[PDB]
Parts: sequence; C-alpha cells; structure tokens
Amino acid sequence: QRAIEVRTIFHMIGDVSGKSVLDLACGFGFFGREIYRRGAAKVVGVDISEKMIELAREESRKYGDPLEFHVRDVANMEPLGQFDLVNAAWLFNYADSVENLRKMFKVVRASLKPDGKLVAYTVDPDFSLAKGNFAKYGVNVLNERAWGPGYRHDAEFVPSQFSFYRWSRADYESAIADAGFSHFEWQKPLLEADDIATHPPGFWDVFQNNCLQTGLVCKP
Ligand SMILES: Nc1ncnc2c1ncn2[C@@H]1O[C@H](CSCC[C@H](N)C(=O)O)[C@@H](O)[C@H]1O
Repeated sequence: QRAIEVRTIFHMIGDVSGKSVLDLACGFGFFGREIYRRGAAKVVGVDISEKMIELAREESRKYGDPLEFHVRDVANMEPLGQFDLVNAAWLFNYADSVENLRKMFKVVRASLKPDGKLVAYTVDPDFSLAKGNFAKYGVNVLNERAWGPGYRHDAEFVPSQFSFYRWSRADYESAIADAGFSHFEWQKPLLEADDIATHPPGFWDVFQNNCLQTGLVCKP
C-alpha cells in the first residue's frame, strides 16, 4: 500500500549513487536500507525508539548491509555530521509543538552539506478529517482535536495505533525559512495513470481531494 509514497520519495531523492545519507525517524530502516540498495555510499539511520533501532539492527544483520543506527531524539539530537541527503519519512508530524518542529528543521540544516538537500514526507497541512478518512489507503484517522496552533490526530494502521500532529503550512514554512533553507517546495504525491487503471473507478478520489500525505524538498 506504500507504492505511491515510495515512488514520490525516490522521485524527490533522485540518483543516490555515491551519496552519504541520514535517514531520520527511520523505524526499522525501510528507506535508508533501500537507498543503500540503490547505490548510496553510506547510510546512517536515527530513531527515538530503542525497540525500533533494535529491529533496524537485526534487519541489517539479516541481509548483511552496512547501515549504522542511532537512538536519538531528532528534536534534541547530538550532531552526527553532514550528509549529502537527509531523508525524513514521517518525522515532522511527530513534533509535538511548533517550537519542536522548528528545532527539528534546525537539526536537519545542521546535518546537511552546503549542496545537500532534505527530502521529507509528512502530513499535508490541508488535510481535514471531515473531507474523508484515509483508512481506505492504509491509515485510519480516528479523530482531530485542536492543539494550540495546530491539530492532534489519533490514528491506526489497518491494527497498530499511533498519534501525530498536523501543523499549518505557514508554521512549516516559517520553520523552514528560520532554520536557514533558502529553497523549499511542496510535492504532491505521485499518483499515476497506472494506479488509477488498476483500482475501481473513483477509488483515489479522497486521496486526491483530501490527501493525508505530502512530500517536501528543502535546500540550503
Ligand atoms: N523525535 C523523534 N526523533 C526521532 N524519531 C522519532 C521521533 N518521533 C517519532 N520518531 C519515530 O518516527 C517513526 C515514524 S514511522 C516512519 C518509519 C520509517 N521512516 C518508514 O517510513 O518506514 C517511528 O519509528 C518513531 O519511533
């Protein structure tokens, strides 16, 4: 069910050959490991969860890849160096305040070579629970509650549960600018004609009219 998401992130990333890559909020390492498979020179993954990093390391042992993992809170992260690429699939929606969203963007900037780039996948600020739930596409959004200047959502995968935050487009763009990224662009998920042809008609209507997801590319 992650086909669109994978396609969009690797579209944003482009050619990884010979690059150094920091995969933030890496989970068991899905994106970092695939980025290595596609030719990256070196991949480091970071996650706040000790359990997730324990699985990430077990996965790297099982296929013998050279990924290195760290247990760190990205918002409050010990410096790890500078990379050609920072990948952040489902990092920023875990920032629990606008202040912590802004700190995460500053950490990413400090982690980038001058010619590097951030590729991110996060919650679309324009998502509105009343316009259509996302359960049909893999994420059952259970509720939507005002949380300071943003919104908090409880959700679950179709049944592992989790909670995340939907900050406004203006707050994301201020965090980006104030962290020192001189260029950014929002990327619509890459729903393609083949996806439409292989699903019942109108299956993707809510995905198009009320997408939970968005891509984001930022450059110093
Ligand atoms: N402050 C923080 N710093 C680092 N990781 C965090 C974090 N808050 C949440 N996470 C991690 O973010 C992950 C979101 S799930 C995304 C996992 C992976 N990038 C993938 O797409 O497959 C979880 O594994 C969670 O432990």
